[PDB]
Amino acid sequence: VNPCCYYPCQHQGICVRFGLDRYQCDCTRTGYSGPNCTIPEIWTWLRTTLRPSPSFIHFLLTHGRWLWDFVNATFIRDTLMRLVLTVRSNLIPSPPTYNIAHDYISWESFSNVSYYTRILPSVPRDCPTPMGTKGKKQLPDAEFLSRRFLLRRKFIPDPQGTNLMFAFFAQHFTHQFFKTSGKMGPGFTKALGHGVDLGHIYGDNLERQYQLRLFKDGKLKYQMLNGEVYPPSVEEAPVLMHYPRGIPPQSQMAVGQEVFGLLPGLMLYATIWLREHNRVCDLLKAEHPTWGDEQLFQTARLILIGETIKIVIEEYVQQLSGYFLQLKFDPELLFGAQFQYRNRIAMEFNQLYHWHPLMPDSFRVGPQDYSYEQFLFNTSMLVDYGVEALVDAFSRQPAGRIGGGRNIDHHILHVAVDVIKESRVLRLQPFNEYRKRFGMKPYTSFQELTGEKEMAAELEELYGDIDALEFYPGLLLEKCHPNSIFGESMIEMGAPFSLKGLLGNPICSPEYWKASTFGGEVGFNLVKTATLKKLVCLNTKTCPYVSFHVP
Amino acid sequence: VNPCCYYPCQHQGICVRFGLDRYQCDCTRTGYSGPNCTIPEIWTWLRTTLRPSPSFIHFLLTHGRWLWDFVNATFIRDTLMRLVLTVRSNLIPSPPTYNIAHDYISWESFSNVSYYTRILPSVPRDCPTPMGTKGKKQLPDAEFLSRRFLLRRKFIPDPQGTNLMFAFFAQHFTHQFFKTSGKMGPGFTKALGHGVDLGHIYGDNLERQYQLRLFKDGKLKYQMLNGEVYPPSVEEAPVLMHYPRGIPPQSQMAVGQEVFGLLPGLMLYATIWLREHNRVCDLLKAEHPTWGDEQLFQTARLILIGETIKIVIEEYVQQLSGYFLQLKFDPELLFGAQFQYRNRIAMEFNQLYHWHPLMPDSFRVGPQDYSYEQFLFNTSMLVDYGVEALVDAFSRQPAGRIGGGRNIDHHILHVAVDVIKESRVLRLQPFNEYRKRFGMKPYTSFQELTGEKEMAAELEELYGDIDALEFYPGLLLEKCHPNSIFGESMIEMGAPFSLKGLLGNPICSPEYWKASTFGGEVGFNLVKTATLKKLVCLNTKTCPYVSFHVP
Ligand code: HEM
Ligand code: HEM
Ligand SMILES: *[C@@H]1O[C@H](CO)[C@@H](O[C@@H]2O[C@H](CO)[C@@H](O)[C@H](O)[C@H]2NC(C)=O)[C@H](O)[C@H]1NC(C)=O
Ligand SMILES: *[C@@H]1O[C@H](CO)[C@@H](O[C@@H]2O[C@H](CO)[C@@H](O)[C@H](O)[C@H]2NC(C)=O)[C@H](O)[C@H]1NC(C)=O
Ligand SMILES: COc1ccc2c(c1)c(CC(=O)O)c(C)n2C(=O)c1ccc(I)cc1
Ligand SMILES: COc1ccc2c(c1)c(CC(=O)O)c(C)n2C(=O)c1ccc(I)cc1
Ligand SMILES: *[C@@H]1O[C@H](CO)[C@@H](O)[C@H](O)[C@H]1NC(C)=O
Ligand SMILES: *[C@@H]1O[C@H](CO)[C@@H](O)[C@H](O)[C@H]1NC(C)=O
Ligand SMILES: *[C@@H]1O[C@H](CO)[C@@H](O)[C@H](O)[C@H]1NC(C)=O
Ligand SMILES: *[C@@H]1O[C@H](CO)[C@@H](O)[C@H](O)[C@H]1NC(C)=O
Repeated sequence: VNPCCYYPCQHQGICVRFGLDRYQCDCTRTGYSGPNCTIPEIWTWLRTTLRPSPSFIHFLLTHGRWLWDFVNATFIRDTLMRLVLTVRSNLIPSPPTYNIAHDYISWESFSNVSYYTRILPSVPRDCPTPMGTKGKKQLPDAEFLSRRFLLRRKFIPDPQGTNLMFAFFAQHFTHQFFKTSGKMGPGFTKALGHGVDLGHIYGDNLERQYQLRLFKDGKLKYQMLNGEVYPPSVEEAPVLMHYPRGIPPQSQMAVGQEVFGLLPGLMLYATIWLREHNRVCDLLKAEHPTWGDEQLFQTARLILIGETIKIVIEEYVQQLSGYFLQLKFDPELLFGAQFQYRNRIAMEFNQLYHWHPLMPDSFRVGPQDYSYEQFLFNTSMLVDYGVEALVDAFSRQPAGRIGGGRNIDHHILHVAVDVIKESRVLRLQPFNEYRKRFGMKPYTSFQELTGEKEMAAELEELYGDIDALEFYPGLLLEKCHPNSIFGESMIEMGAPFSLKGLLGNPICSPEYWKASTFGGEVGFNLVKTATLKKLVCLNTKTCPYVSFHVP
Repeated sequence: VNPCCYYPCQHQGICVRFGLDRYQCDCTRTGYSGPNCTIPEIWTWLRTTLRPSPSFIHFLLTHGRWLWDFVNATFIRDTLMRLVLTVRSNLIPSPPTYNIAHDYISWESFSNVSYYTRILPSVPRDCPTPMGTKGKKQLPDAEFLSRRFLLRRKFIPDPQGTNLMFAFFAQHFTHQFFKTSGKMGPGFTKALGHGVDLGHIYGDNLERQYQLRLFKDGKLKYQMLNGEVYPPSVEEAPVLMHYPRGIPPQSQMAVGQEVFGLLPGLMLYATIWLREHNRVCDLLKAEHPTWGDEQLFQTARLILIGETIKIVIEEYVQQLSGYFLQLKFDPELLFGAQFQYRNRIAMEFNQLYHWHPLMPDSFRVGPQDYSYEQFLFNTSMLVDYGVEALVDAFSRQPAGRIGGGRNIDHHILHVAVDVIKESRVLRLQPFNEYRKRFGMKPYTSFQELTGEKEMAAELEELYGDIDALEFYPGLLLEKCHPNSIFGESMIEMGAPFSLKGLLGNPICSPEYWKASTFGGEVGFNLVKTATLKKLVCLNTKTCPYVSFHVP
């Protein structure tokens, strides 16, 4: 049997096969020696024997508001943050390593950008069981597993206060770097860019950007409806969109992310940003009468990438974590560090981010309470209500807890079924292995993963071994932190991929982080002071309650 | 007039335009302050007031063989080298900055890999003269300039001892990262990869690699002629090659770099590497009976990339420089440094590397002395003579000096004409500006550039200003160092682009520099001990005189 199915090599050592029955662990620079990379170095030993749990820490960061307030005002706000940045990032390899096709380093992996990368190689196709050595030869029926432990029975709202404004924000932002090529199969992405390139606004390819562009003042095309600015129609900007058969071009808004037409929340955010891009164009032209379309356009896009990275980090993250520590977005905290301004979307990351439980049972817009069947392909709700109305609405309605179990609405429960299935095609390693990869202790029993006995008992008879518990289910069934949106793993696997992905954008490099990159101090400050409220309000007649937190 | 035409901003500060008549220099992190980035910081001041000339240094490195021998044996061989690596590289920006289309940072520049990048933005299209502010409104006729100062009158052999083996090596290796898209125009490359990806062996695209591949044991296809291994025929591997009309497929060797069929030297090296790739496949399979085609193939290619980087660095560079200091290729000297494992071929670099003077007057193969007209599209010379014969020949025949003037053979003198012309389309800045970019003092007169009065006097009446002397001519007409192949600028602009380009390959990163990346200690050592002699000799029945130095 393939010795590597035993996952012999610890601490990131690489299991290389040799001969017909041998294997060797490459423990290069792992901090351990030995046949399985298990004997630590004196420093490695200390470093770990002194690492307080991710649990201990999540305690502190969510406690002592008073003590934090002070720290937040001291220089220490930078110091911590930096540490977080450096440390968190180390967990993610760069340049990237494996892909659906190669469980080894290779020029093709490194250069063929159509593949999502992956942190751990697949479960060798020649192992006894689907997960390697443990568990049953057959895995739990995805469908069943989904109805038993993920089907929302009673809506559990998120204790942190997260609202649909955040939910839709997350949905929008993620679909600019998560864009699986249905034509190529799982493992393949259409979002070459692998990051915050804002391609969900400008298009994932030149042709499409040129379609969406006004080619005047750096402006993005658009249309006026009710005296308000909205994305142009597919008639004006003949771009490919995914609207159900039967809807005319003149009723479809062209936007960049073909999929965005199937949900007002999505098309709401697409409108705020289009508005914002054209707004910045004006600020620029005023300053640089000499510039042309391209430069106004290119510089506009760099300012928005910056805005996005800031909001995404100081308001979007902040809310999620729940910490008292003022996460500061400052590309300079990294200038002294050894960091690689490069990123590549990992398949693990596309999964761990599939937070469908967030969606509510119905969508309340004032006295009006719309059903999924009334929300889903509603070409009229946005123009009808207008930005402000929806922004206030989503900002007020709570979104559901993400971790815990049985909280995904039946309407989209199929998506979770597909995710589990894809996981298997991708041949992802077991949850417990990823635990270790991200520096955590693997679970010893189902009752420790879930904080109880009922589900644990059944997961046990389904999986057989805790060491056979799959990635996604493991992520959504594990116990939440105190009054959290989710638990450990999400966070300990989530932030890494999720910070490296941001700080690793080229604009955060010393080479690009210059006022001139943004057209001068004005563009630069736009970036430096971006804010959710400013983003909405500087682009709306009135300024509604706008937050990632429910009032 | 465009204020930026005056190249106002010093020390890499960025000239941003404002209003109709203003401009601002972005001196961010330049080490200088002031409206033009001219007032240094106390440290910057010291650092430069104490920098011994590139001339002073090139003296030392080429002198004191005895003192060097010791240093070479001390730990200092690493220490220096490191310094060279770090320092040299800093001169080159990463992530990349401008391109033919954008004289500003931009997402498109950063992501559209079809463009060659450039270190200095173009000469604004709205400047008084072609070079900005100085010189004449009309530039010297390329053709004339070429016949007057570059046309080889009497063959000047290179004083360093360089032979055609080196010449062809340079030619081969460069055409894997220099591959201008004739269909797209100047500024565009077909070599996405921008570096040592060995695509001149495997193809610049998947389709073509699959054509060249045996799909057995990781082997590359091939054919036996005279009991010897040679690249397959276009009949066997239906791949696109550039052979003159009238030559049948059965007489064309398919190789990866379409252009390689027009010169035995080129097809000589293509044969040595194909041989080498298949040789390593065997070493691998033996070790890993369990592996398949892909993995043998992928791992083979990583070993060759490594071999190439080593030879290219310890034998190929060493020869050029002329230094006594043992350049050591060790990716680890950089593990402590802040380095970006990323590269992008600059247009300046495609020019500065256009060393056509190297080619001799005739090609001597034993008693036989072939003319260009007998060498150029000679489909039979390689199979006729075989690897060894040619390798001995080229290793024995000296190549001509590269710097100095009037040493390019008439047969290919057109190429220099085109280079000067392309330079102008690309709107490259003046030679003197690049001097400064790469930390050198700009020339004050033509007589200082050339080491004399005759050519200097005429270049002067042609250009008008030394500050209008173009890049390429400036590079090939400047005075050579003592008994050197070329001079300062070549070297002070050459090594940077040329080292960053190597150490910046992903395999040199801590992430990939592991024995497992190469299939174990065996592949790893193959890399670690690669050598020109081993490369040829382990792939030939007999081992001829093989060197980059003439006997
Ligand atoms: C109205 C509620 C929502 C609906 C209709 C929905 C539906 C879907 C569907 C159909 C898939 C594709 C997989 C498949 O079923 O074949 C998907 C993928 C995705 N969704 Fe949603 N989703 C919702 C909200 C969100 C939210 C709030 C997030 C959280 C950011 C999110 C994250 C994801 C991710 C990461 C993917 C993968 C993207 C890719 O594979 O390219 N979705 N969603
Ligand atoms: C038998 C002698 C040689 C011939 C026939 C030759 C010919 C050419 C020609 C035709 C061009 C293209 C530009 C044009 O004319 O439109 C070219 C480009 C090039 N050659 Fe050679 N060359 C020779 C040797 C070499 C050598 C020894 C080097 C040095 C490495 C070299 C370096 C270059 C470079 C850098 C380019 C640009 C590649 C690109 O634009 O893609 N060539 N050569
Ligand atoms: C990136 O990798 C994918 C997968 O190898 C390549 O796509 C396949 O390429 C081969 C040869 O062109 C085809 O036979 C397959 O049908 C292709 N598609 C799929 C979905 O496998 C793709 O060509 C590579 N892209 C680049 C730019 O190298
Ligand atoms: C990279 O940039 C080049 C130049 O912009 C793009 O090529 C041009 O693209 C437009 C739109 O497709 C065409 O009208 C031109 O004819 C294209 N060719 C040339 C030579 O200009 C190219 O499409 C870009 N590539 C990517 C992958 O973005
Ligand atoms: C201050 O830097 C950051 C930046 C982002 C961070 C965090 C810290 C933390 C916690 C921490 O690292 O402190 C989480 C929760 N983050 C996320 O945005 C996240 C990403 C993906 C997923 I799935 C879940 C969460
Ligand atoms: C030890 O690291 C290196 C590596 C490469 C080096 C050098 C040093 C030097 C000199 C130096 O930097 O010491 C030159 C001459 N190099 C070149 O290969 C070169 C590249 C392009 C061109 I055009 C001309 C020369
Ligand atoms: C290495 O791991 C394998 C598989 O778990 C195990 O059988 C072997 O005993 C281990 N060797 C050591 C020294 O831990
Ligand atoms: C779309 O939303 C509007 C509210 O703006 C509602 O009146 C309309 O009925 C919805 N359309 C569908 C098909 O549910
Ligand atoms: C800046 O450079 C411009 C153009 O060379 C020059 O006219 C001006 O005097 C300079 N200003 C200073 C303070 O050097
Ligand atoms: C090709 O080279 C051979 C020497 O191997 C020579 O005899 C032959 O004439 C050459 N062909 C041409 C067309 O010059």
